Amino acid sequence: QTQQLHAAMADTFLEHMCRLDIDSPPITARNTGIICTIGPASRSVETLKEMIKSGMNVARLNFSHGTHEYHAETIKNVRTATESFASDPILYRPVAVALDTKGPEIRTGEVELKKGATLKITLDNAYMEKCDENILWLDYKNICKVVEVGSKIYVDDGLISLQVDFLVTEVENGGSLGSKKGVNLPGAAVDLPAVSEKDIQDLKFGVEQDVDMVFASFIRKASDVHEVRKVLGEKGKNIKIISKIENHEGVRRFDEILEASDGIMVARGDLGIEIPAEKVFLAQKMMIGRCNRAGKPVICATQMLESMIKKPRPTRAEGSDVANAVLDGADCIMLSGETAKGDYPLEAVRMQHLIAREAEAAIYHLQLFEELRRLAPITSDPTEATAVGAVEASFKCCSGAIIVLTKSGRSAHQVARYRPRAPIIAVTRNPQTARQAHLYRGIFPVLCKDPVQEAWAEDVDLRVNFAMNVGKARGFFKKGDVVIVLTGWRPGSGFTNTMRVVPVP
Amino acid sequence: IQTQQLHAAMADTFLEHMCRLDIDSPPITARNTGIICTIGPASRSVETLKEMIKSGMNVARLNFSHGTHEYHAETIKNVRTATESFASDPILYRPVAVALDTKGPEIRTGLIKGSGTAEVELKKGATLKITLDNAYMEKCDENILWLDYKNICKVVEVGSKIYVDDGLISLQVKQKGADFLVTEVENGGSLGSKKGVNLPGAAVDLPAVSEKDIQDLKFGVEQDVDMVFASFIRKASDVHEVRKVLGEKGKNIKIISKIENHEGVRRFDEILEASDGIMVARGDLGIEIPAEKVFLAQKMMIGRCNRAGKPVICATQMLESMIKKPRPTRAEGSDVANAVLDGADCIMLSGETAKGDYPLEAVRMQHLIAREAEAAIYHLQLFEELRRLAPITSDPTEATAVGAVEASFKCCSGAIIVLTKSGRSAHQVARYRPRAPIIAVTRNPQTARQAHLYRGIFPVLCKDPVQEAWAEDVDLRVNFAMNVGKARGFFKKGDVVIVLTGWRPGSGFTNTMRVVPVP
Amino acid sequence: AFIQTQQLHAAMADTFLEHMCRLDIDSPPITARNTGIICTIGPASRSVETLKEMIKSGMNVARLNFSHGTHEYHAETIKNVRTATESFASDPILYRPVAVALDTKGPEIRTGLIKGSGTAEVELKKGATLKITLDNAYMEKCDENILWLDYKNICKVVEVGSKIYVDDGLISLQVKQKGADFLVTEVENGGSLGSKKGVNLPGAAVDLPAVSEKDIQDLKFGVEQDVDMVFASFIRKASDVHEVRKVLGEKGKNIKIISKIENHEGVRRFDEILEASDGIMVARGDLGIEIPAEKVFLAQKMMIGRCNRAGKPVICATQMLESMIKKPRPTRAEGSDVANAVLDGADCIMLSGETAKGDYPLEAVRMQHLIAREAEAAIYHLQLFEELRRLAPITSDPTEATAVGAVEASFKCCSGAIIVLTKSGRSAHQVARYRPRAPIIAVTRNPQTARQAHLYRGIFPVLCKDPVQEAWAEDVDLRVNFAMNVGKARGFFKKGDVVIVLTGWRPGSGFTNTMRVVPVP
Amino acid sequence: QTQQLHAAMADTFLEHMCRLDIDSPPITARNTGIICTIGPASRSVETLKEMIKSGMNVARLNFSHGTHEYHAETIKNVRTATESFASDPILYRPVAVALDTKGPEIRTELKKGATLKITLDNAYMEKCDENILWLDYKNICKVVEVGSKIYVDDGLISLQVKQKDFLVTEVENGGSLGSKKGVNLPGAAVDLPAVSEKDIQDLKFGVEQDVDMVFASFIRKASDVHEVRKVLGEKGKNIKIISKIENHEGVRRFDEILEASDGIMVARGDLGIEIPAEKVFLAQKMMIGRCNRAGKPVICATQMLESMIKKPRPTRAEGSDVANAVLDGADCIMLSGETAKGDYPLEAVRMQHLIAREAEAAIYHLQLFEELRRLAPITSDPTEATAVGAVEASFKCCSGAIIVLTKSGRSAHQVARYRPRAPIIAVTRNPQTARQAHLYRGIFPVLCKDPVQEAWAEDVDLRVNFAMNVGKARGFFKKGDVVIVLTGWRPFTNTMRVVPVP
Ligand SMILES: [Mg+2]
Repeated sequence: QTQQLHAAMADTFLEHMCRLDIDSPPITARNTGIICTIGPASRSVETLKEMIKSGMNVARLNFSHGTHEYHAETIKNVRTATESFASDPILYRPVAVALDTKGPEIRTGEVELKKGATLKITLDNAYMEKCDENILWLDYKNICKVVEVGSKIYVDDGLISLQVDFLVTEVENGGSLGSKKGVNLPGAAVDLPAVSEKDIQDLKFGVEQDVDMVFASFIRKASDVHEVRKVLGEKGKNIKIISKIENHEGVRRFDEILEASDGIMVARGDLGIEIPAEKVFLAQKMMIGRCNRAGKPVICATQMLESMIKKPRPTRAEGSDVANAVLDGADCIMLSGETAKGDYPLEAVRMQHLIAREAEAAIYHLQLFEELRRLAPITSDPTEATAVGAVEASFKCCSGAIIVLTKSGRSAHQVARYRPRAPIIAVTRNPQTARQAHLYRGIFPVLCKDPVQEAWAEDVDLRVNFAMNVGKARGFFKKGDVVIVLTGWRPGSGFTNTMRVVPVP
Repeated sequence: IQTQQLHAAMADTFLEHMCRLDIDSPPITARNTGIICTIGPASRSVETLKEMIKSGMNVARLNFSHGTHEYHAETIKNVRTATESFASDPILYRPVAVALDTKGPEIRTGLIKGSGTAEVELKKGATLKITLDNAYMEKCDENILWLDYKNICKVVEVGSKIYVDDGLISLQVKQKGADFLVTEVENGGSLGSKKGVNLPGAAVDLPAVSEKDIQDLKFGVEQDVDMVFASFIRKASDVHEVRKVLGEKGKNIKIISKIENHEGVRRFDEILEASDGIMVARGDLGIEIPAEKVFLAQKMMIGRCNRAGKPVICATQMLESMIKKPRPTRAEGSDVANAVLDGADCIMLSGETAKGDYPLEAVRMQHLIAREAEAAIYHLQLFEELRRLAPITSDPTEATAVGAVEASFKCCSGAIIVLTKSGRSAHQVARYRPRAPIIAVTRNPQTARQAHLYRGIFPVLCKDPVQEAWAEDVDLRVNFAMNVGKARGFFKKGDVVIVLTGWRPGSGFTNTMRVVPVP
Repeated sequence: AFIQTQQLHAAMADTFLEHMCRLDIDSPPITARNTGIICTIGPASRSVETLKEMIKSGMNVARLNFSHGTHEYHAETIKNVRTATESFASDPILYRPVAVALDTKGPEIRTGLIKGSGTAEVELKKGATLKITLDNAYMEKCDENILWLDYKNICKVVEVGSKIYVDDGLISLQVKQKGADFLVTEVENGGSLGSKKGVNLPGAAVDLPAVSEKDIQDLKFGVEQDVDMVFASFIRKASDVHEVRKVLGEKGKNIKIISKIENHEGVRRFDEILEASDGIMVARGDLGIEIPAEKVFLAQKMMIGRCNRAGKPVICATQMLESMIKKPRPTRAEGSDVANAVLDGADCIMLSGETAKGDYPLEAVRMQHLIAREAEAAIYHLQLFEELRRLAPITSDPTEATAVGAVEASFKCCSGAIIVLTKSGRSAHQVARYRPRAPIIAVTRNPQTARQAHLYRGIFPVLCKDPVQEAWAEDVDLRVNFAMNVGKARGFFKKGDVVIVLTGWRPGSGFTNTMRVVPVP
Repeated sequence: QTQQLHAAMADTFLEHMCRLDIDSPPITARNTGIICTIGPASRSVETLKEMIKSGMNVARLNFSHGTHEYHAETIKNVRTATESFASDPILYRPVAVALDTKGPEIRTELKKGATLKITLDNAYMEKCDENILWLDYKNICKVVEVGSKIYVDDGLISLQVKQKDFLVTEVENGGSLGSKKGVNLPGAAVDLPAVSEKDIQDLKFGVEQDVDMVFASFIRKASDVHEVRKVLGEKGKNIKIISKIENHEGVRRFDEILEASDGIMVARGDLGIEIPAEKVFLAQKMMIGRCNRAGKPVICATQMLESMIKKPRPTRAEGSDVANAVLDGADCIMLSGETAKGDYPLEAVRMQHLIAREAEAAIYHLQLFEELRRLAPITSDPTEATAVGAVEASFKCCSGAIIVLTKSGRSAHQVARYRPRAPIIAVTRNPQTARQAHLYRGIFPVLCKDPVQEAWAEDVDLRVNFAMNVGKARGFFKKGDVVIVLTGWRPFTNTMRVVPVP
């Protein structure tokens, strides 16, 4: 009757769908990470404390606008709000900090432009500030090499459409053309740098500010990721790089970007400008599918609950979109304007928590785990065999949680790629590991502050008891319930090889 | 192959099918999911209705929550004018259905300060006076508000939530009276005129078919509507009531039950058994039950209708932002695609086409997304699952239908041509969800109109007289469908198509399947 | 109570493990028996009297073994098979076409006569010495000390330590001294040594030709005697199949070549052999001496699977009911082997000594008919059809789409039959490839088509004797009505039942595109 | 390349068959138990030693013939040959002893069409003539109706009841009718006692002689199993009861029998006489499937290599039968007259070892494990969750073994139920647990003879390193290979460790 368990048992996907019950309450735990873009409507400490209580797991800093002093104050407020709950480690919720780069752009130098008018695209810098309905200037000097006869040029976020030292185009879709407008070249392999000079400064600032992850704009190839990783350097070697896929090139060359990256962001907003909007769902389902196949985190972003910027309730499409991103297999869901500038940021966070939790119970785990189990490679890695063994055992006994002791998070990540129904309580002493764990579906990172015991067995048993107390206090399970515990054979990362099926004391 | 997501189609698992979805894999011309457009001030001119049909409109929905019989009668006349302007060519004529959506048991507010456009911005925490006095029915303000539910105080109690204007305004009950309610504005906002009111935790004792619904159903029978979308169906006896109201003269009108509340979801199975189809009416359903649970109700209803072989329509706020913007949000593109993937036979446009600034853009967008989503369907597991529902039937027409769908997959058929009197033979094929479009040739124009309720059916209306030799009449109808597929870009000469015919005239005799090349 | 019959409860199971759990001894099978029975004809079954009873008991193909006997001997056998077959031609409703198959001798190694006699036997004891000679003065003078064989290149292919197997590999010898014209051996396993016994050299690389001059004359004799098929012995490569195909020539181009996989090389080069051949025989007798006996079931499942995947006939052969040579009832292992061969996917099952020289040849044919009928209902068609469907999911051939639609329609209505009008047999073979549960009643006017239909599982061929009717719709209806009367009288279905009918849109072969779901009149 | 691993990775059963390769060698481990009926041809200590070397796991004693003194001397010789190898626990193979009871029996020229009269009056008890037939089953007319079939002497003669303290039959299939022959009543609910008078003494003797299991003959209902269980009593509470299904009623009431029993024997001999021989495979596949579903031992028996009683090589049907029983899911395969009275007993055992080892590699483990898990209930048992988690991990790392420390055998049986490809090395200090482990597919029982170390961690590591030494010595694995180890964690098997073999 609870957690969609009747639909969980179904032999077919059709019968699974038929049994979905609105009167089958979900469990307490919400596995999907919620990333909130911080802005005017949420950057105070008082609002941030409420965002954390509502469900925020990651604070996203949009570096498209704002100064370094502005972003440092936002980060400072995020940490003050986060540490206001640090007195109780049993209830403490780690909150990660993410840096979203601006990236390279193509800008124009108000007229009207009509369907059928002739428009010449010039590169000569004399008409840099003399743009009109006959001549238009752009700052991307390599455009004629990347463009061809028939190619389309989009101006002002796809509001204007054109068709090809200079270019001769015909206006397909018109509108009011203003100044310093963004340009997009659908299907073109653009040679803009992986990181602009501003991106270099912003990435170095993120290292100084101790950020957990970087959402790298306009990633088109593996070498773009490699450039970001070099700018982060030794000091930022542990910062996760999430590559944003925003154009045809990034979609077509997805597999090399995924291998080079720590994770992926389906940047639907920019992707929907470059590619036909009716195709974005294909790119979303393809990338979520491949990231789940590779065990790499995937973020679904843009306009998930857009109407909540002005309204306290989302539309029916918006509720459906959050649910379907979770059903697809997205590790995280994102709020942009909804939390940055909207009138109901707290309501937006709470809505994402409610939909995500409902959706996680409606996942067809029976076929999901069979397929992941089948497509899993046969290897000699003991941690990989332990992790699959733990997820298999967690389904057999319907455990309250899978408790994992982890230093770097890898052990908890290896369990998360198998998509257990049971929450993964990852106990760590590393605060960055705790913050970064939010990028992986199903991980509840708990930061142990107790000092290291001299008897290693006692230190392990201490951390297992901490996970039991966290699970009991947070309503995940109670005394007598069955849980799975993962530990290793010696201290240090890389030794997780032990699985126990144990009752809660 | 690099088209229609045929590489994804070949996957052995659902995970690999998702991994293979390709943005560079173009779909076939045909679009299977029906598009229902609510007709209104923005789209009721003949000029706009012609462009609506060219953009994709299959069904014209007339919402009886607003407007008089004269207004709706003119809209229906304009729909028929737009539709018949293409009748000079039977090879390119697209049948258009007319749907009457009932008002149902609605609770509504009055007019703000005498005008239907004036708005009073309510604030959070402010006290409000709900009145049942006909004097304040047109002088509604930020302090006093009139509604038309008279039995409100007996069904509602202190502490209950009262929702106003698509649930966007919340009012908690503090005090009650004979002709009044004292509430606290939990969620404030601009309160306009003639807005809907909801009471989710209430035993609303309103009638199944109200005096206005009786009048509207009668007007629908005189106007020859194809289908009724019955608002707020709570149980099977509500469906039977609408069926008895329509009587003999409305016996052929299809009844689509709208599921908009908890009781409807709970008693779904009996409602489905009595109805001709279902509408997941997400608008009210999202206020009546927690909004985070609407997707569960949606998928449960689409799954159960697909299992029972009955049409299901996904409705409300699919492309809502397109009322003001020419492009939808990413959530809106996703919702439409996901409804098609779930298995919805039809998708609906409400304010987007009835009152918005971009009605044709919304229709075209719904067409573009549906066709992309249809190719993305994992037909391999879907057909495998539908075949196992009733693995052994004694019906020879059912055996013929599944054999034709099996053959259509085998030869990646351009179409399944079906000769049908009542629509049944085409409906029987549509229940198996073939990738190939179904060209249903009929001489019954009501059948051609109603066919749009079933996913994949392209009704074509043969106008030629009945030939004396029945074999020549069959070959005349089959040749007309070949002409339709060619002119509409579904297939070309040489292509392989499936043909379903009977052994004698009349319904229920479809037993012949032929794999024939296009002449 | 329909589900209580033909294992339909087990058929409806969502898992193979649940399908096994639902297998019911009280669920009676249909009258139809899809797997073809091939009987080797010999002294116990050579008479017209016993051959009529073979046909009544279930024999579909008469196999003539060319390892023994002259052309004169095999001409009389073919005559008696055609006599017993045509003794039922008077009533076409009950006539059952019987095919004739010629099994070549091939590169075989045989011993000579024991003491000048064909029936004489001697006792070989364990550890004793046995000299193998190539000297023709001992050809009809073999005994416990000296054994002669016809393979003149034996000393060059074997060495000290080599194992030589005699008489179905029951007698084993180990080479202790290799001589200039002889081999001194030690009897590893002894027993009764008879005359003209087969010899196997598993280690050795025997250089005998694939198509010897005897095989060229035997194949040419088969063309003259209008045989339906050839069982080509010891096929090791595609070029061997092409040699048999060349000897048969244009005059015997419609005769089917079934390649017998009997050694390691045949198994290794299996894929090229299968593409070049019309069918495969899993010749377990020689294969289980050439390769370790415990690996034979691996080759059997591999070959049946690949033939089902390729849409080509596959026969399972040798020792299926071996104890029935001396006993009226089989062992439990024999009952299990016949059932598991049908469960694996073999189109045909075979009988060697059980019908060629045994004391109960009719009881052996009847037992194969009873077990195959039970194993056929027990097939898990749900997963089988799904896997077969996924092999070539997109085709341009309209008849391939028609065939698959007819099989899908036959499962939906659990039809009593799939009636197929066919000239060449292609349309019936296309249906049989999808493995329906329903028996395929193939109506044809071609007698060779009718006999060759037995190579494919489920095809019940009926020979139409009526002349071609003037109106083509009237000719189709006459042949459909003939199948209706065949099924009715044979117990496959009754009036009111639903059957699937496959016909063409125009006269001639290659136009089967019409499927009708009709009730039995 | 080895172990049919190309075929193992196939997406479909059809692709899996296509990939079976005769050149793909199996691992040295052979998972299926081999039960050998010991008789005049195999009861000498020296022959028994060779039978153990050839692969015998269980010595079966057919109590249908032979005195208690004869059978106890066979048991003495089996233990003598078994214990000759005890001086090396790394190579020592435990050997179980089974007692097969005789069971309740019905005892007595004909022509097809003749009128034969069955009489119940003891007047014709000594007059065994071909005109009237006497049976010693007094309730014969109450269990057979008009139209029923009566089989005489292993189903050589069949009769049909036409009239009904007497029966007027018509001989359906005739033959030569002798005296003191066996009688079988197809499809009848015979009310013969669950255990006859000799069976009780035989079962008592079994307990006296410390037998590991009993194959209870002619089990028709659950109460029959309960009757055997009562006779064995408190002294025989650990002896496993394997019910032999030999007739229609046993096949029909199989679910109630399996639940009451410790395991099942598919006694194809008698079953083939009671039901049509062409249906015996349906009953075998049903019983193996239900036993696999229930996690209870199933033994396939009778005529598996029958020709090997006189010949050194088996027929193709026999080689096929053994492989197909292993592929179906039989935990054990049996040899009757092939090892008890045949001329090639060692060759019969060696052939079963070779066929089974090839057939275990040919198992389509991918779909098997998926279906066992789908059909498995969501229990809160921690040992079941650990067992299933160990089997999943063993497939993921293709481990050389699942090492299980067990006292009673339960935790090794729980792993066996999920049919891992890897051998299950069960380390025990209980000699009866070591012997009985042979009933469960994939368990190689190793009897640790070392004293219990005072430090618990050192005791667990002695038992684990013993399994490591056993594995290397037997060829199951080498240094560096990954193994799965199941232990208790604290001084209730609930811990799984993935470790390289040292
Ligand atoms: Mg509504």
